[PDB]
Parts: sequence; C-alpha cells; structure tokens
Amino acid sequence: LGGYMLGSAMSRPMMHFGNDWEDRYYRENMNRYPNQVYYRPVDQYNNQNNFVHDCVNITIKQHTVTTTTKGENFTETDIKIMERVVEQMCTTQYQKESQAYYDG
Ligand SMILES: Cc1ncc(C[n+]2csc(CCO)c2C)c(N)n1
Repeated sequence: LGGYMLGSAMSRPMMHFGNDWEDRYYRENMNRYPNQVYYRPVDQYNNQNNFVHDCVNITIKQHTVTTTTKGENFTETDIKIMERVVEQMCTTQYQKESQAYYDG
C-alpha cells in the first residue's frame, strides 16, 4: 500500500445526492459498489479535502479492480455514487481519527 488503512464499511448511510437517478443507483447497485474507505493516518495532516482526495483514490483504485474481476463494470453513475459516499465516509473518518489524534 505505502501507508494506508481501511476505516471499515459504511454503516448504511441513508444519505443523498439531490439527483434522483443517483439516489436510485445507490439503492440499485450498493450490492456491487465499493462501500469502504482506505486512508493514510491523520497524524501528518491538518485538513480533510486533500487527505480525502487520496482516501477516495486508494479505495476506488483497489476496490474497482477487486470488483471488476468478480464480474462488475462500474459507470460514471456508479463512480458518482462511490465518490459521494466514499468522500463523505473519508471526511467522517477524518473527523473521528482527528479527534483521537488530539485525544492521545
Ligand atoms: C444509502 C442511501 N443513499 C441514498 C438514498 C437516496 N435518497 C435519500 S434523499 C434522496 C435525494 C432526493 O431528495 C434520495 C431519494 C437512500 N435512500 N439510501
């Protein structure tokens, strides 16, 4: 990996996009989609968006390869569900891990 760690699977978000075609594609493809996030530890960092870009990148990179060779074929629609919920989870894992990095 280089220095990345899986936070774990998303606790079934019930979140949103504002685009009903992406709402549906979440409920219709979540069985196939990459539902978990890999990050570098927050210790070298101070800000979510840049870290979170690397976090969505490493989980999408590994897990798209893992799921395509199981029988999948993601689209820009699946990427937009993935990128949203992974980015939300990456930023939420940053919040918890950054609180713990302040706590000890
Ligand atoms: C895991 C999960 N993610 C997204 C939605 C979809 N959804 C929630 S708000 C809204 C956007 C349109 O107002 C839609 C319909 C869901 N139900 N479950």
